[PDB]
Amino acid sequence: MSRSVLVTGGNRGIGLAIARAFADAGDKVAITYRSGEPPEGFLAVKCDITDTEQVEQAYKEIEETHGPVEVLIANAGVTKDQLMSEEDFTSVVETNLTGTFRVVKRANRAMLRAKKGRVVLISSVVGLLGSAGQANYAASKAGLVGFARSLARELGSRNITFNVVAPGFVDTQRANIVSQVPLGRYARPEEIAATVRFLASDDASYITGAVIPVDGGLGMG
Amino acid sequence: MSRSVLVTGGNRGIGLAIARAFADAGDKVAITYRSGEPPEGFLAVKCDITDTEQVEQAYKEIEETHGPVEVLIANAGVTKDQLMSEEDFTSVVETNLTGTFRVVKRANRAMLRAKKGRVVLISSVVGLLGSAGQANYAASKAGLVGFARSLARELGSRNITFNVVAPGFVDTQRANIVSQVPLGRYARPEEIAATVRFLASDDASYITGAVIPVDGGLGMG
Amino acid sequence: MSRSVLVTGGNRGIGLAIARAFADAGDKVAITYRSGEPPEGFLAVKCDITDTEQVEQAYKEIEETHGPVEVLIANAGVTKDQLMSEEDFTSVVETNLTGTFRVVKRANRAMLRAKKGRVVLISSVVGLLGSAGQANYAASKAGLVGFARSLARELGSRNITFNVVAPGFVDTQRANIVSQVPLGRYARPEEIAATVRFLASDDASYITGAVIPVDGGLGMG
Amino acid sequence: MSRSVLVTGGNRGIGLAIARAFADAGDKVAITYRSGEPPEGFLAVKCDITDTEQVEQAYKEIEETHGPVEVLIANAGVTKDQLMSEEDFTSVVETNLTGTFRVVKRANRAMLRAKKGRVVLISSVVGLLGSAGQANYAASKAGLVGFARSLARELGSRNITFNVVAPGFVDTQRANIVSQVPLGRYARPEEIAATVRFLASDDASYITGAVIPVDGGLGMG
Repeated sequence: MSRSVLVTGGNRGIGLAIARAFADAGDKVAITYRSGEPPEGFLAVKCDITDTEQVEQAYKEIEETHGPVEVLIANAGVTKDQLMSEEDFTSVVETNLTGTFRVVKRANRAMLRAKKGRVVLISSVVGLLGSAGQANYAASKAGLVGFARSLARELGSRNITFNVVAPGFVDTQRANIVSQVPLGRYARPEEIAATVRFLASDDASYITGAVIPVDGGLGMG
Repeated sequence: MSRSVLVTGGNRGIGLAIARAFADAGDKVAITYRSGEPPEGFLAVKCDITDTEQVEQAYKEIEETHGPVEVLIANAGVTKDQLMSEEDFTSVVETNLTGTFRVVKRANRAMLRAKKGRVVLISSVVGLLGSAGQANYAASKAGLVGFARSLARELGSRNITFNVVAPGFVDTQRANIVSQVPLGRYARPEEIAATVRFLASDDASYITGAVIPVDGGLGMG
Repeated sequence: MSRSVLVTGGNRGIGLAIARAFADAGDKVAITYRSGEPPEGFLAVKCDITDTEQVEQAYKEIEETHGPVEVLIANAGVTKDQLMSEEDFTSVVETNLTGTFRVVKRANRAMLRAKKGRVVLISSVVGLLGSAGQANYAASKAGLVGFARSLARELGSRNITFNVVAPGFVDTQRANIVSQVPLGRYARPEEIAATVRFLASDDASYITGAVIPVDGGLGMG
Repeated sequence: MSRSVLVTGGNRGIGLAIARAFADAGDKVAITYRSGEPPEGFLAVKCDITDTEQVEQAYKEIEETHGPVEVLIANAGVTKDQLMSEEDFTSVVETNLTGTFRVVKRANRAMLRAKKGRVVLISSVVGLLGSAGQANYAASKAGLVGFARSLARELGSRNITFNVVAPGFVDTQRANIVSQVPLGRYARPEEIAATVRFLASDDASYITGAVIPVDGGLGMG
């Protein structure tokens, strides 16, 4: 019943809402974080996920406590500490992709052996951004989608799915921001978590290489 | 608790599977169908949804019994009976869009008054097609996606969502057809239904203008 | 030096502008047209390109005079005379695709034998449209793009390219229509023609399956 | 007649083919490079384009010799020196975006004053890549496209266009590589340069925010 779930970047914001939703549903939830005191209720591993050896030890620790990760949620969104000019910020965007590659590659090893797995990558929450900021956003998301689709092709018929959830504006002047959202409101973080939970369930077993926008119509056209 | 649900094209295949999933979930489910026999257990109206008068009469009958439609599932996929050269088949593509336009426009009246609604459009199951075949498939699916996105923008902030579920290959020589599907198998119709049920749920309230492929990674790249 | 060029729908507007650009460049240019008067200076065949026999006869006549068609420009855009409710207009969308399928399939015979060809499909000029209107537009354009890509894959390495030019707003109240165009003006028809001429040139030999928007940034995002 | 053109990364490969094509056409061509002896025929400025102050001086030097840049070609493709594991390589991908932002922002200042300009961004040549490599590729391209589209919207009706050229495989085992290319061959670098020249010409004045794939059908679907 209860699964071993890992949410990287699950200490705050949408990452935390996702982590809580899995724990509230009865899964065994671990998270990674860089700094601060982590939220209550989780196996929390302080580490830099850009570092192969730190990721190895994180997974060691998680596998020894919860068993091998069956569901990986890689929250690749821009964190607090990170969010500098937009131009220099692309270096932060690159560090988020690199960490994602490493945690996913490490999780795939055990999922391959189990002949079952769920990998869900979460792009950054949308904010108001200049041209270079919008480029960095587009690059970050396409990187996730490109990675997910490649892994789906590479892994083939091993019952491991790879999907991306793309949040829009999320509630964490308000009228001026929502004026570009057809639904005319901010998302609640729980709305993002519900989609993540759906993709991680047996009901989504035939969905792979997909990007699911949870954005109120914002980016549809 | 139970909602008034309408599935157009709901007497067989994916449409029937969708109707059953909402019935199992405790909703009041009506279907329309063009030909054949109705499934047992459902309020069923035989009609040609390309005819505005027949559409109004089907809705009148259904809603007298179940109340105004709160969830509309327009199964626009090519039907058994339709399944001609491709050049002539463009007329069937035309009529499939026409029918979808008529049933959705009718449903939007009550949904707008209720300030809530769910409209999910289902594209055709994928087949092996030549060039004009693939063109007609691309035209049919894009018509649905364009319709859903335009409606999302037009209805704006009235809590009515419009989404498209795009099935891949669905089980309704086999190993040769599914050699192009990364997950290496056909979808069960119930898998399509599970996604439709999720989109119709309150958990998917912020998803609109979206196309969700349930295709095992077939059309991703 | 001079090639045999055919522009279907080439008696007015963008189609005429395209025919003139190839004529100015020194090509032997034929056109087909459904109704109206033919432009002076061109081999012109009055015919209904949805009728296989009429298409064969138009090509027979044209090629006797100019030699086998080496460049086909299929102007599939909604015509003056076509320009109905949107529900009925889906039949015009159907016939516009049908005509395009017939003229291209006919051209491919000689191009395959020659091991060289250029096929450029032109989508409809953009207008202000409601929901089903936008759907029909999206369906028409996607049909062309799907056709071109399928043909590129099917013909493979025979040096025949298939591309789509997608005009935005074209000059054939004004300030209100072009307030959504980032460049802030209408296209001149000659601007559409210049892109078509480039795609037909030997300089565009490696471009195939592409959709090139000439739209002032209108449909980009 | 003769324009001031700058090709960043124009010292080798496709960048050099583009630079030569503009110089052969009679334009005044400057290039930036990091190391090595630059090719003959160009005003060549050794600099790190990730550095705002080095970019400022580069442009100073170019503007004093050739006059303000009227055409900027930003070759954001992965260079020699750069092309490490795919995972660590995303840092290189981020440095390429940052340099692009800076050179474009600097060129926009003079183009805005001239009320005319051409900005063309060139994505990486395609190679055979693992999952993390394909993600890095997708991120790099989407970053360029996202930047171009944002600038097109931001600049509005100032007659400055922003476009992306996406090369496929370019000629700089061969049968196994080309087996995924519909046209069944590598591009010649001159084919990429010809498209760049077209976008930079007055004939492409209504094309902006567009991505033009020069890939033989490779990435069309």
